[PDB]
Amino acid sequence: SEVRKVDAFSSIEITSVGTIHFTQSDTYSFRIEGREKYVKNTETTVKDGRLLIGFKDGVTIWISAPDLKEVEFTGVGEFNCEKPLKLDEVSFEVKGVGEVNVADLTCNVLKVALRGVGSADIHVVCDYLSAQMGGVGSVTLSGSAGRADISKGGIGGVNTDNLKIG
Repeated sequence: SEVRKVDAFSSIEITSVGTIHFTQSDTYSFRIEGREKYVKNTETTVKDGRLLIGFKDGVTIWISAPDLKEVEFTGVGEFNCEKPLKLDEVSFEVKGVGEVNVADLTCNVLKVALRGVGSADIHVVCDYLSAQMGGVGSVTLSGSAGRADISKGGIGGVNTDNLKIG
């Protein structure tokens, strides 16, 4: 289990392979675990408040930050947040092969785009919710949304059976 010093970030982009566990906290923190050859080949950089996780040339990553605006899952793996999350506007994009699991989100605006292969399973209380599943997989939404704009152009399904409108 390696700890890395990282600059303040409010967005996360992962282009390599790995499981991310996110915790909302006033303290920024980055911890990585796995085989030494994969941990040493995992590059982390913060540019203009965006945390970039990629290859230098499967790890488990624990991240904490007070705010989260964008999650761009360009690579392969999972993005998990099981603890309560209170945000303003947050967007989740699965372009690669990914899985987004958010157990307890409160926000103004939620944006979800499953462009690649995978799934998004989110429990949310929000004012506006936007979801699109153009790829191959499924989006499962539960909780409540004041307004919801949902489309499913791809292969799979969008499940909103337990999502309250209003």
